[PDB]
Amino acid sequence: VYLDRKLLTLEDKELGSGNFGTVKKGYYQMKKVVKTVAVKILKNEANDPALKDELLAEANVMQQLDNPYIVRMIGICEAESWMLVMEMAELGPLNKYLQQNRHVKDKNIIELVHQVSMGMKYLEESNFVHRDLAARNVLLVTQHYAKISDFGLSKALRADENYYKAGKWPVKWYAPECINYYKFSSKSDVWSFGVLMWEAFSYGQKPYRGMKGSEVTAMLEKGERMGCPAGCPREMYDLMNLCWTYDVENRPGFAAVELRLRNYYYD
Ligand SMILES: CCN(c1nc(Nc2ccc3c(c2)S(=O)(=O)NC3)ncc1Cl)c1cccc2[nH]ncc12
Repeated sequence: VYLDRKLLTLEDKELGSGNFGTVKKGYYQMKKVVKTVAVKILKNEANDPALKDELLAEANVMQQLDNPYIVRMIGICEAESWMLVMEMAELGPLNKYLQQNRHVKDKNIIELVHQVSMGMKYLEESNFVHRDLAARNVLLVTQHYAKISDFGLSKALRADENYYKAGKWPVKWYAPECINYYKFSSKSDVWSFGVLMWEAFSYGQKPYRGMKGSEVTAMLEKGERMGCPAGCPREMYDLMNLCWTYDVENRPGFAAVELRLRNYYYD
């Protein structure tokens, strides 16, 4: 059952845009309470069957997910255009936020990255691969509550496989097996989580700055890794390097990553 357009009220201003169209803030009337939403709306009244299918694929993934650290889907609305209606994370992308708020304490960053690791542990348990895990796709509900978003490239793994075999190619967040063998697993998301961690402790600065993708691949194959960000605890940089374990077999999964962040945050 789809959403009722009559119960959706949108703001005029668009929060963001892309090839797909626009993202606007709106409100959806639930059984009694009104709920603030972020709405992804397709361009040219959903003319392109590619964009249409991709929006429907994303919603299919969101329907199966239920976790406090993953954005919830309210539903799909077929109206003047096709619309994907999500809970609103009011403060927006983690990278943009930290770029605007460089006073945020290391302890607050660990908190947020831990929350991300909890959501990813859930996703790994559920056998989904995110495939675009990065600071720009982490949204803040409050300065102390992060949620994972943008499941546009995500894949539900088959019951008999541990990986998915593959336009958009975010090479700077991709593990060596993704680039060399096109294999995407939860261990690959673990590598991306390492880069996300670096981004967060770098206050939303871009990774591997000034480097082309080919240059990053070459750097990593030499055993070189990005350095420790200014003021980042060594324990957290060490975890980053563990996430960037070249050999996927020996790289930690999210259970081990979340456990390390948990123990550092509380102890
Ligand atoms: C990031 C946009 N986004 C969400 N945006 C927000 N809030 C938000 C707040 C501030 C700003 C933005 C978004 S922005 O980056 O467009 N401009 C500043 N909350 C939840 C979702 Cl899920 C989405 C809404 C609906 C479907 C979606 N698929 N992938 C992402 C996404």
